[PDB]
Amino acid sequence: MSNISLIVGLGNPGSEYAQTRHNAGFWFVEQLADKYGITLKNDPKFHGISGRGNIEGHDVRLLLPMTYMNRSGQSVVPFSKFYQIAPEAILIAHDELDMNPGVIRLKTGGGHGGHNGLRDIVPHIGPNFHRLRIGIGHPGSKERVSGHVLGKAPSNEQSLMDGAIDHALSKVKLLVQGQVPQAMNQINAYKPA
Amino acid sequence: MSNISLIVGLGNPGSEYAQTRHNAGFWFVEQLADKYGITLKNDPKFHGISGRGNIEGHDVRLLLPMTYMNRSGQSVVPFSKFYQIAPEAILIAHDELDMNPGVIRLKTGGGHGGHNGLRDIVPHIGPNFHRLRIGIGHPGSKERVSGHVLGKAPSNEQSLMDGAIDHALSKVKLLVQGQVPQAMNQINAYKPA
Repeated sequence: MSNISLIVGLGNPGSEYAQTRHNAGFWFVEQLADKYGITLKNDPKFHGISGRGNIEGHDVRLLLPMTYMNRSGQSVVPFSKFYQIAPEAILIAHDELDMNPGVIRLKTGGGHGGHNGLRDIVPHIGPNFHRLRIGIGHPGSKERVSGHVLGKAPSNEQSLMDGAIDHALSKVKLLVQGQVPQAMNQINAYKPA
Repeated sequence: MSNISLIVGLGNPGSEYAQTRHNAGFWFVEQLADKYGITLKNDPKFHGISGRGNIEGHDVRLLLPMTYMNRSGQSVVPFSKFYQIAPEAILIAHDELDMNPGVIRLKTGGGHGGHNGLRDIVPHIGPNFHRLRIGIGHPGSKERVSGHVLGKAPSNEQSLMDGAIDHALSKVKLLVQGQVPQAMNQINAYKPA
């Protein structure tokens, strides 16, 4: 329904990618799973890692595609179809070039904005899912983007992103209770202390 | 039996990885394919891009896994099984952290040496295939490895690697004509300085 029932984290599998900026979505959903004591388990049928449990009085599914970023739809699409989860009840957390470290915003609908993980999802389920856009900064040219997203942020930038993620984690109650405009106001207002 | 009939290049799919050090094996096989006018085509059955043609009077197959590096066995294994090509007839080109840019060596057997592409192949076909080890240099600590292999080499290092690949290319006649010891002597003698 209006309630967010499925929270997806985008990123790449394996310890060599775990700390890279392109894994911002993974950071959010891994931290959310442990905050609520939801176990993320290997889910090879849906080419991901997935979990289910109570978040703030609602039964919520958590998914990390293990397809690699540009093939995320190979996990998200059959998973959401098998469980008959409408896009409107999906939140996809991802790295956002177009926002700085320590900026974080909740968006509903629109396109992929050149994000190759969203590019593999929008065609299949349509655009009407929610996104948690975790700012990672833009390095200032197209050519520098790959090294940036596949790079580890320096600690001052990582702390800015970690603070924005912590803030967003504290608003998931509004999202799973279906209070999306209140979640949007409260997430988007975030500024580093 | 001693003739190389299958040449594999290891690497990651997509333009964002094409110039990264981890794609050294792709560089070698792409350059080999165009040297001999061998078209590399989509081969979804074997989760790769593949070609076939005449190299120096021999029918040789070329394979670029499109699995991502750590899943290269998902292509190499079923491909080698389907064409019934034994390990001793396989040459796998890959990036080598433990050799400097401009160093290039042909090796027969042994293990993966922590290369996560070889790690996904050795368990299934065993160790008795040949390897073209393309030096890419070592960034000097385990934590720096991922940024190094998923990074684009500076022009000076790229020139060294390119000259080594060019030299290896000059020796493929010996490999496909079943003169492996001669190819190993002549490849491993390459001096980038």
